Amino acid sequence: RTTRDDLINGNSASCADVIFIYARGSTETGNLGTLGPSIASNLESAFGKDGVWIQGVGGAYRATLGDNALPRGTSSAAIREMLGLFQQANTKCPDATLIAGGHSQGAALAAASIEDLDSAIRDKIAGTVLFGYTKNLQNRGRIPNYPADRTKVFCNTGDLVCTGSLIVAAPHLAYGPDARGPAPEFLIEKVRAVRGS
Repeated sequence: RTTRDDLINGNSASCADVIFIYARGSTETGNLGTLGPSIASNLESAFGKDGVWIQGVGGAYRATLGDNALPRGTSSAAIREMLGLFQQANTKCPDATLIAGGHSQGAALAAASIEDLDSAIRDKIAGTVLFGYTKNLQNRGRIPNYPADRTKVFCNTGDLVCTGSLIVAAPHLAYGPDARGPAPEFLIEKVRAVRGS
């Protein structure tokens, strides 16, 4: 299932304990793309289906390849869309622990959104995973205004976008194993560090 709108569709009277907001890569389908579904099923296994809400960044985020060249690595409209989702999560489910992630253009989108977010909401994101982070070199492997201990970057050797380029090479399409294992492992660990059991 490449489309998940658990936060938008979810009942505020029965909020999940964990809300995961994910931005897909360039030209990918639905709002989860290629890696999102793998991360989602593993999160569901850990917290249960009613324990976690999976929400992809859709709407105005069209994941247009050309937008990788814009100043922030994505469009202003897309940043507005993701910011809106974090805000919706914060108002709809005040007590939920948030987690985020993004691949390729979506990783730049996640970094830009998190950087602009009001600190009170940003501080609720227990962990963020970034694959093929297009702003990896420029941001020195960090997300501005966000702690390094809550951030995990997956940048393959040979994935040119991780070294300051916008060229798409084979390693950029090889994050499958990370999405199936270490990425969700990191997210679950970070949620448990603050929520306990």
